[PDB]
Amino acid sequence: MFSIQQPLLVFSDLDGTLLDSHSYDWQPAAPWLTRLREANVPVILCSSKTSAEMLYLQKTLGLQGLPLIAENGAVIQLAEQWQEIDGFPRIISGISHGEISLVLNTLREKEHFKFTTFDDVDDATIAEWTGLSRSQAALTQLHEASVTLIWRDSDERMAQFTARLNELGLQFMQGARFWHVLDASAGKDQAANWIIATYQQLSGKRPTTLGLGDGPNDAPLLEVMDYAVIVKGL
Amino acid sequence: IQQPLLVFSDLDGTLLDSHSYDWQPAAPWLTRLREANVPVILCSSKTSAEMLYLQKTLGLQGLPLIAENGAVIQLAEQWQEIDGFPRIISGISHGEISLVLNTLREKEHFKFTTFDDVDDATIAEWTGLSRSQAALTQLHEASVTLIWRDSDERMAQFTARLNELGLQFMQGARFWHVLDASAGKDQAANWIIATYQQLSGKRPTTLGLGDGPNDAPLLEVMDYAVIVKGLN
Repeated sequence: MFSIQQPLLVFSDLDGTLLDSHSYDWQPAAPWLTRLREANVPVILCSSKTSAEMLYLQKTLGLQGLPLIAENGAVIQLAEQWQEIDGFPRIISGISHGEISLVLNTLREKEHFKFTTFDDVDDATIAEWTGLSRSQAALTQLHEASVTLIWRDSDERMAQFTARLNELGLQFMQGARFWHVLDASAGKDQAANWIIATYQQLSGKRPTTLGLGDGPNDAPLLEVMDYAVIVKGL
Repeated sequence: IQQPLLVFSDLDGTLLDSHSYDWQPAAPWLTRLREANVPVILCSSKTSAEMLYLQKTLGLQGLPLIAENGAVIQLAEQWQEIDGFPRIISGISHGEISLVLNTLREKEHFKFTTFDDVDDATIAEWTGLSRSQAALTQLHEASVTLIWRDSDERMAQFTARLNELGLQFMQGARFWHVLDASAGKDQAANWIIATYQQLSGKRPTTLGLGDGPNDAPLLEVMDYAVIVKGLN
């Protein structure tokens, strides 16, 4: 008899632990993550990276067709098998990359905040900044619902900048190396919540969830998990 | 330096006064846009001499422009620090193209007449321009304008020969143009956009204005693109 298994979901926010940095289309984790997928232990990649970058990374890890959380929760990729879910294939914040760029330029032109976004440079410069190839650097440039930037001003100028972003319905998010601007009402936890709720309605059964982070700022995502671990490579 | 807001205009025949002189209706408008720092970058199949003339009558002298289907790029006045200033031309010049074209005509007997093969009065007659403007239409830096006088089958073997030699055969409204195969209005536009971006430290926002479906390549690299048609 056909049966929908209780969902056992892994939320993975492991920048620079799980991936091989210099390595290519050939990820050491792929054989492993492939067998987990086949046993129905879905690994849901969650990241500040763009949808396009995430989707390519998902494919090289053997996880294509699974949900994922991109752009800090501003973009949610739906499972391949979720055709009937409102929002399929992808849920993007109503505040696009384009409108955020408009906002950031207005603030820069008028108030003279000092910063450089990923949009202000070519992909050879992003390749240099990130250590990616030109090609991966290109996908790192295709934001849908956020902007990545380097902040080049003082802490007090940053404070007046967050405040100004906040009153416009935007948040200013600190990642490992860069800052991110996106819809204030979006977030890795919010995205995760929605994904969990979807598995729960489809299956009829409460998902059990596991979050993997590699730092203290993974807290929001990890807070909503049943089980949460910080992992440290050797 | 402020965020660049750039207009790429490929609108010869909508912008320009059909009959008129050094006196262009668009000049006072475009002069004000230039003062507001909204540069209008003219883009054309027309020659560099022609386009520099038109640019000056339009109030736009000192701004970049795209001539000869991208085989010539005039740099901004203020770009003295940019490798290639004042003008970047394809390494395949008009002289070299003329050599290739004459070799094909003499050895393979393709039937065609270039703008180099006739006098100014005959160009004025073909183009409706005055003799003096026709003279500028005749100066090419990195391309050849021609009228094809052979059959379509002969034309197909001509494009192929040109392609093998690093050259493209590009149809315009009236005439054909021969130029470096690696050049384009789009390629030249990208380079200008990238230069504004390097000098400003900010992503330029770009608008393309064209007046037909033949303007696809240029309009394609723009953030915003419109077709404009004169009313009637």
